[PDB]
Amino acid sequence: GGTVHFKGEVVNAACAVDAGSVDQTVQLGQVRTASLAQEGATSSAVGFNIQLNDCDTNVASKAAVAFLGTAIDAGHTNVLALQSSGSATNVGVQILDRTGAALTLDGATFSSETTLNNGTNTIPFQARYFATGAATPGAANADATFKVQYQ
Repeated sequence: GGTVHFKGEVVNAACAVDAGSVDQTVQLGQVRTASLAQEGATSSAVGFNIQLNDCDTNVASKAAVAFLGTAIDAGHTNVLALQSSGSATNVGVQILDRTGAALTLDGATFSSETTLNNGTNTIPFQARYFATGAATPGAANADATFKVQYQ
């Protein structure tokens, strides 16, 4: 059972990041080697949310999220590498925003801007496997951190 673990920062800003959202794990399901048999193959995406509380739209009207993690290789900068352990090979984890596109993982590429209401707001995401070749079985755990940008 593969996972991706997210950790954010608790910081004073226009909103307060929810204490559940700031440290969470997403379950990606078993790695099906046959359905990830060639570069570009993807698994079925799994949803997760980053919830923001007590937002004040006089301070910021929009929010976006940037993720940081090890890119699986230079040719796939929007695919997270897996933790070492034997771990699965030729497969990593992607993070998608509401546009459906996978995000670059360098801490400076922000997701689709989301217009805030006062109070609580949810920014929805998805995670999935992305094959860089013929995947091989093994543990599939990834990690990323995130930061919220307000405008």
